[PDB]
Amino acid sequence: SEYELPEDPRWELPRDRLVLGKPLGEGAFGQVVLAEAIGLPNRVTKVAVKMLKSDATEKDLSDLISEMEMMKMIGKHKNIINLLGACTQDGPLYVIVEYASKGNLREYLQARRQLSSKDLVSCAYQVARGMEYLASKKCIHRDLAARNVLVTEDNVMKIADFGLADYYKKGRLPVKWMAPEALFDRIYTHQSDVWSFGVLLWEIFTLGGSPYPGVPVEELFKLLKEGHRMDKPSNCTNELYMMMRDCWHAVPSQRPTFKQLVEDLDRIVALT
Amino acid sequence: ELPEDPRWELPRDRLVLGKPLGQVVLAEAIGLPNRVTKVAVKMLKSDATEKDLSDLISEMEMMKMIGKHKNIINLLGACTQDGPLYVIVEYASKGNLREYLQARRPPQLSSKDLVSCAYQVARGMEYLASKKCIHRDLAARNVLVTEDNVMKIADFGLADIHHIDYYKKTNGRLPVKWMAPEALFDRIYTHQSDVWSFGVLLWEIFTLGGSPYPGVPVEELFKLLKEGHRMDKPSNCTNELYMMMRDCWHAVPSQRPTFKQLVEDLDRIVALTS
Ligand SMILES: CCN(CC)CCCCNc1ncc2cc(-c3cc(OC)cc(OC)c3)c(NC(=O)NC(C)(C)C)nc2n1
Ligand SMILES: CCN(CC)CCCCNc1ncc2cc(-c3cc(OC)cc(OC)c3)c(NC(=O)NC(C)(C)C)nc2n1
Repeated sequence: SEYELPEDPRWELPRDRLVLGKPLGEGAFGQVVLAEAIGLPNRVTKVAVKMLKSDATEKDLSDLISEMEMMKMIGKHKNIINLLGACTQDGPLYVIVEYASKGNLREYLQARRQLSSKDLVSCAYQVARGMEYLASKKCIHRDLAARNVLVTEDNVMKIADFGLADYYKKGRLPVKWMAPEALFDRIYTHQSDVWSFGVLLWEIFTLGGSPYPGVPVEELFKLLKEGHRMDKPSNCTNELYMMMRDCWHAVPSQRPTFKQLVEDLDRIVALT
Repeated sequence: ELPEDPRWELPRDRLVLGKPLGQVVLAEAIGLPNRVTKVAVKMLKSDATEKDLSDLISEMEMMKMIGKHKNIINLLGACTQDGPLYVIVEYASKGNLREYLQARRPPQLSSKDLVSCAYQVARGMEYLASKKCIHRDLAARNVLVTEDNVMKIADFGLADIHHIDYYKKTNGRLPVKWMAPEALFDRIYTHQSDVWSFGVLLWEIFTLGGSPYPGVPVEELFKLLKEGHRMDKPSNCTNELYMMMRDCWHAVPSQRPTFKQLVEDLDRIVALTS
């Protein structure tokens, strides 16, 4: 709201206990910066702080608040970027979350082209867990992709942007991750996230590969309508490839659920 | 108007014309005395211009000079006198290599079959290279397969690089996707740019008739090419053959291997292939 944000003692962290740092990046909404929180009672923890940019509007604030509240409703899980604290009173809002020192999975996977066969499946399993969790919390990500997966210093995959309140905007095209029903019928479901997870799996087995390179939107919709499915990556069992194709099944009910995926991948990680 | 040639002429009555292939028609040639041989016959259309008759003759004369080789569609004869020009060439019952490959995809060909298929193409190309012939459109579509599974390169002596339409499709594909960057941008065609094309063809063998750059339009293809993009390794294909593919797509023309080299490597791999 305009003059003062709602109070919640549970999450509030005294601004003096937070020391803002080197910005991690930015976007339309606002801005994220590295920082150092104290006693989340006198030990410094590194965190990422999201906040509004100086050109923000009441709605931009309203979106950052909604994003914080949603993270609050959802709850904690090892495989998602968790809420750690918040400075809401007397000053700009600060959404304090977990810090992922190795950036998103795409960048992670490319700098290491050195992961093992178990590691690649281990990474896919952790992303499936987090999604199962978000799904058990009624959460529909709608933009699952390696970019929205962040990796910690200890290599823990963490789903990001799951609580975020132009088919041509890039520099890859996010529509390339979209389930046909969500892209044609605007039908966003937990199953559509399962489609996007397939495209993510492929990103894992191509070590940061770019899906449909050189293929513009109009062309993508055509391949989709023609039932075309990306080729099986080199270094990826026919089994893991069935899983990708499984997730890319036209009929959303026929695609596997995140719970099943977590199960299959559990097993596969063991048989790797 | 057409000069008779004792070397290749076959009496028109010896050519039992048959079913259309796609103009090329299947046909039976008696003699070539009491034996018939299945052959393919190229002839002009009804609305064929005098230019089309020039190219057709040219394609024949080019075939006459190039000589015979196991891995190319050889010339068998011609019906030039009194009537339509019939250019009788070898018959490939199993169609082109793309179809051959696709129609054998699992719901089969071995690894040695596929590697052996690349070897034969390379030999076809090598002979043609040894004879000063640059193909310009080497692709699986331009390789035909005989009943014995013999790979035969087609349309090598074909009749303008300055009149080619880039936005034209084939099965709905863009031939520019087989073109080397310098042949596409600088209009420079050499044996080397044919080597780039053989690399794309190699990629089609290992993807069982796979389409290069799905959904990628001409304008976007130039961009990938300018950025130095290279297709990914086909699944079920060695790092050694992917490497060969990669060497064929070497940015620098003078650095790509020659067909003579390709033939030596493929021959070594076939022998080692399971
Ligand atoms: C760039 C150099 N390398 C090497 C690869 C290191 C980078 C380290 C990146 N460390 C990091 N660690 C945690 C982050 C968390 C968020 C984030 C913030 C949220 O606020 C409420 C919610 C959320 O999930 C629901 C995630 C984030 N958000 C973000 O938008 N970041 C950009 C840069 C894209 C603007 N970035 C983060 N970065
Ligand atoms: C159901 C699958 N079924 C369809 C009937 C099998 C198809 C088998 C096709 N069997 C065949 N066997 C030999 C051919 C030779 C040529 C050919 C002709 C030339 O003339 C001087 C030169 C040349 O290269 C030097 C090759 C050719 N040419 C051609 O352009 N053919 C199409 C169909 C594309 C018009 N086609 C051929 N086809």
